[PDB]
Amino acid sequence: VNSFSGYLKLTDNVYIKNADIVEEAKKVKPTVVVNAANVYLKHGGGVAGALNKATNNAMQVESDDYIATNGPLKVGGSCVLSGHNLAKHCLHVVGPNVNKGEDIQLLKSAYENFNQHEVLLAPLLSAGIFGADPIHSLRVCVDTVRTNVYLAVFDKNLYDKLVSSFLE
Ligand SMILES: CC(C)[C@H](Nc1ncnc2[nH]c(-c3ccc4cncn4c3)cc12)c1ccc2c(c1)S(=O)(=O)CCC2
Repeated sequence: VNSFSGYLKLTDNVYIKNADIVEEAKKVKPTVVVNAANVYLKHGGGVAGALNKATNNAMQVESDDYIATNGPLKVGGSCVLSGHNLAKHCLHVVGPNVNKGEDIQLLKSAYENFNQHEVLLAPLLSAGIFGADPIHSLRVCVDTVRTNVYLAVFDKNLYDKLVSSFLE
């Protein structure tokens, strides 16, 4: 029902909250939840692991069937699959993993996938163990996405740093 609450409004279409994306998906039941995926859709850890565990592995089984028939995605690409019990759809988006030497310029392409959906619940792409500068990821989101994006960032110090940096 896209009933988001407790978000700071950064711009006319970008919102942010200190929260676990899985708990937000359970509360809101959004039309679209974004997964911070990798090209073979192996949802073992981080955000992807948390979303998969909350579907009791249904997301991993569906992703394996997709990969068997279609092969891996490309960095900057995306795939709409079922949202299972968390949302109507899950938009699996592959941002660059700069810790594994992938090109940071593809982060704009990764965020461009969001523009196909009027409203989305999403994590901060390529942050955490993917190694992108999270302040830069927030700026790319703000400059690229025109649809309504509700960012859930599950770390108080990072959330505070992002808000302070944006408001400078
Ligand atoms: C910067 C981080 C604070 C942020 N983390 C998160 N942001 C939003 N919701 C989250 N839930 C959990 C979580 C993790 C275990 C777990 C176990 N039971 C419940 N859980 C929930 C983590 C998480 C973040 C954002 C983007 C990326 C990553 C991490 S990554 O390291 O997975 C690589 C892909 C890109």
